Amino acid sequence: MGPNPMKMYPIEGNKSVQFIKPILEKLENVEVGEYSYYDSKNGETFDKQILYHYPILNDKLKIGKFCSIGPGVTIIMNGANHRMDGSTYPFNLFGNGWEKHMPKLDQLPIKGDTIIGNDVWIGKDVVIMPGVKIGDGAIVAANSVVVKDIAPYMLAGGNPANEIKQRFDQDTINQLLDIKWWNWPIDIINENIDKILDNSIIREV
Amino acid sequence: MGPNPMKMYPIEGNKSVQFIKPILEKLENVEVGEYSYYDSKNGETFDKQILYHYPILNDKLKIGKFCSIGPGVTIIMNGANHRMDGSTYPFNLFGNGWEKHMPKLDQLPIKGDTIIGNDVWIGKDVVIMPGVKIGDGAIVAANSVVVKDIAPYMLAGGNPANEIKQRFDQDTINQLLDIKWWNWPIDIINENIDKILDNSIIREV
Amino acid sequence: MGPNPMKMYPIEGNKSVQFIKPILEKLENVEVGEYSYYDSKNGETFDKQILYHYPILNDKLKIGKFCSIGPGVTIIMNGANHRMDGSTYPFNLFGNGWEKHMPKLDQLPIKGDTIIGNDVWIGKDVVIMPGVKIGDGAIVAANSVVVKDIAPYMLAGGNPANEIKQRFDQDTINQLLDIKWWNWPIDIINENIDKILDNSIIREV
Ligand SMILES: CC(=O)SCCNC(=O)CCNC(=O)[C@H](O)C(C)(C)COP(=O)(O)OP(=O)(O)OC[C@H]1O[C@@H](n2cnc3c(N)ncnc32)[C@H](O)[C@@H]1OP(=O)(O)O
Ligand SMILES: CC(=O)SCCNC(=O)CCNC(=O)[C@H](O)C(C)(C)COP(=O)(O)OP(=O)(O)OC[C@H]1O[C@@H](n2cnc3c(N)ncnc32)[C@H](O)[C@@H]1OP(=O)(O)O
Ligand SMILES: CC(=O)SCCNC(=O)CCNC(=O)[C@H](O)C(C)(C)COP(=O)(O)OP(=O)(O)OC[C@H]1O[C@@H](n2cnc3c(N)ncnc32)[C@H](O)[C@@H]1OP(=O)(O)O
Repeated sequence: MGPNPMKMYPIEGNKSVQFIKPILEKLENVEVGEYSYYDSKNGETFDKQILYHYPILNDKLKIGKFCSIGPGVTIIMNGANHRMDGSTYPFNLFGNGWEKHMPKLDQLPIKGDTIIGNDVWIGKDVVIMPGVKIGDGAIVAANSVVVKDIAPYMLAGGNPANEIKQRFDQDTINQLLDIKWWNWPIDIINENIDKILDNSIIREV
Repeated sequence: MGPNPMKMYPIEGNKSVQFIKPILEKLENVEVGEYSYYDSKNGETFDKQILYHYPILNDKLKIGKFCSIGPGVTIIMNGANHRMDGSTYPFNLFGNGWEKHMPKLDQLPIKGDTIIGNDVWIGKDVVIMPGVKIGDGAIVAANSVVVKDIAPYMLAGGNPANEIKQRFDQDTINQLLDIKWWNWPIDIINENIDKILDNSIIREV
Repeated sequence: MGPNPMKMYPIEGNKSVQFIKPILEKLENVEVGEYSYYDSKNGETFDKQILYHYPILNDKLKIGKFCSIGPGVTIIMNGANHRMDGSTYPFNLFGNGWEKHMPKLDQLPIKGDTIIGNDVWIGKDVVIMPGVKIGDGAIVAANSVVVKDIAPYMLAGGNPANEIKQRFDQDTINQLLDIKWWNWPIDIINENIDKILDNSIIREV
């Protein structure tokens, strides 16, 4: 029961809402969660929202299951960082003799992989910078610029985004993180969708 | 004197500057002032700058008059709020049996109506979140994101937007909030525009 | 050795990378450094990125040499401020008798000149407000909004953009702000690019 997570467009007669996993499974250094979707801004597929991702750099992008991603969201990978131990001007880029000054792989600054947990909600037009980690259950307010990691089930926003408030009490959150319902076989998930939606899934255990 | 506030396009040989009342009164749950205008960013009419406004949630939008609205300014109504008591994933939205979980009105969080006073100036590309009240005579810096209320004659800006400073001494402010020149027939505002542009209407009155 | 600074497009066959100077020289009240380039977002020339710049207001824009300006960057000049001693509403703009109230120049808030130092890197979609100074060797994080000055060799970011951390120890900077390699006769620079790229230039000079 439910949609088919392998369909590019699960909603029939709708080419705005798309399932990410299908779109990005041909990609290298990219992992996506089963039911995570993207609500297109101008009909663009989400692969076009991932900027500066070069396999050479080998930075990997991970997105968990059941993620609600708003339109315009932009994931900036490590491709666009400039060498900064000195002048940030890319001489090597203009040839005519400057090609020799090509940077060395271990000379480019790499901030790590971008990892997004499960059940995360990302508002529209959010910009996620490199090497950022967003824990499960997090909610990132629209038009935010995520520069540092976000703790699970935290409400974060602004530019630079900051943790505004905890979604639930420490306890509940610990429970939830431990429970990990997004990691259940669909049959079960399908049966408690309501409790998952009202957070009582905890109490039945 | 002055243009007829009922004219969509006040200035001739110009489909860029538009009086909003005319345009937006073709809408449910929207109240617009008389001389409030919108400076188009690419020709688009302002009604298109209002997102997720669904009559069913019954949230309304009100805009005083003599408001200067920069281009690209965006208003965000309650139509995009996800349920948050539990998981933020819109199961119901995918059908195929998940429809049953469609959230009940009393379950979606509605932050309230969004109210923007008179003589309010909003910079370009500003984003306004739901249920936010903005004060009479306030200036909102370009590129701000308004998540909380702003007091009258306050200068605010940032992401999130913060009150930066007051525009005039409390005294002067208390007065203008008293006089409310914007509520006067135009035949009158007409012969004081000068005492209004230089804040001297406070002494005539 | 190196590309010709008088070429709009220094990279044969490429219409995205463009040297700012040969493009903006035709404009009055604009000063640009020789090797400063702009990475076009959608193929547009940089001049489209400078807004509300009226010669009459006589404000000027200044960009040093060897600057790496990113795509989408937007520089806003002073033709965008409204009078603020009274109402922020532009009565004169609508004419039909209101032209009377055109504001005199000394009445318009003019914040001053915008000056971008040398060897400065500005990330994508950074918006620069009027009358700001950005020091040499500074670095501005993408999606920032510059509302105030920025000391040299400072890494800044946010909205409002804030200085985050000095790129190097004072020592280095002082010598750096002293050597002024961007001011050297090219051919000398051609022989020290490597030294400039890793900051070892200090040691020699
Ligand atoms: C695929 C899809 O996503 S579908 C639709 C597209 N979606 C969007 O754009 C979703 C965005 N929704 C939001 O951003 C919403 O602002 C609040 C994130 C979900 C979103 O929090 P709420 O539960 O309602 O909290 P609330 O309104 O009370 O805000 C709490 C505090 O945070 C502040 N706040 C709100 N937004 C921000 C922000 N971006 N940065 C910092 N603080 C913020 C408030 O000012 C308030 O201040 P206070 O605690 O000092 O009094
Ligand atoms: C339809 C139409 O509106 S027509 C044109 C389109 N218009 C626009 O984009 C309008 C935008 N104009 C602005 O945003 C302008 O920045 C200042 C809002 C109107 C706009 O204030 P000013 O009177 O000139 O104040 P000033 O320059 O001195 O700034 C005061 C302080 O606020 C800070 N500031 C400026 N912008 C911001 C901001 N967005 N957030 C926080 N602080 C800010 C300054 O850094 C300064 O700091 P300090 O007090 O610690 O020293
Ligand atoms: C022409 C061209 O430009 S080519 C490509 C187009 N380019 C772009 O978009 C370039 C943008 N690159 C960046 O913005 C990059 O974020 C960091 C500016 C260059 C860019 O700094 P780094 O050396 O790597 O520093 P680092 O990652 O450690 O960040 C340091 C601190 O600043 C914070 N930070 C990062 N971005 C921001 C920001 N915008 N505002 C405030 N703080 C920020 C971090 O959270 C961190 O916090 P902490 O000190 O408390 O722990």
